[PDB]
Amino acid sequence: AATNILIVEDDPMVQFIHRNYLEKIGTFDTIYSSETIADAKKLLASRSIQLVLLAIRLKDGNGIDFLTDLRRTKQTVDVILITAANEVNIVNDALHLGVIDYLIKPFTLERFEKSIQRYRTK
Amino acid sequence: AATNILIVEDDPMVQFIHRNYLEKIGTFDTIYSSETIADAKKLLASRSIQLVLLAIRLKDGNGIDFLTDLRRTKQTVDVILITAANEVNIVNDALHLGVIDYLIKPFTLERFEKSIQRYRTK
Repeated sequence: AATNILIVEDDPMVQFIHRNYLEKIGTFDTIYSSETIADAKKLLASRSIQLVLLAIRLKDGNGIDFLTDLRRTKQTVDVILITAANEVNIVNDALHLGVIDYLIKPFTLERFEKSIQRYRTK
Repeated sequence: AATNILIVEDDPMVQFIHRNYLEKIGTFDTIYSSETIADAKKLLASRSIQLVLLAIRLKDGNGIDFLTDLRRTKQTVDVILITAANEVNIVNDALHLGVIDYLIKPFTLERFEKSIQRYRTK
């Protein structure tokens, strides 16, 4: 390969885990670390990077918003998300849309009324 | 007791299931049906609706896009997403963000390289 990878992740242990794993395949030369979006933006403008490993919860901002920006400016960067956030998190915490509950299909009857009683509590 | 619901789902079977399940609790007077965003919007301007059971893959557009407009217009409405779409679908199909992969934390030793292999083939 011989390609550049930027890791953007808040927790330094998981940063080390991506670092370790990428060298355990080890096709790639330079591996950059960043704990903030502000660092990541400046690193992209500094050294040319091929792929990016991005989280959603960073210290300074939201990962999904940064990716939105990254596509608007039409960056020569291939992004792959490594994140704890599920569907419910993307809608509420990342898109700020304010959904009561995210029902996954297929669903059981008990899960449906669980999602209905969540409305009543609001 | 006594509240309004609009179902917006493109397939009429799952529409009947939502209807059947809402009555199998039954806190509600009227339950409205819709197969498009267009039919839903017109109902929202028309009759009083408290909560909305919204899908993502609708006939005339994307449910997440309809939700975004619904909040930018600031509608007095309680969305509850009932959908088969995962995180990857919200990022790429619903937000068009051209992501290579989505690893849900925590990830396996091996699933990391599969996610990298999806970069190697692009």
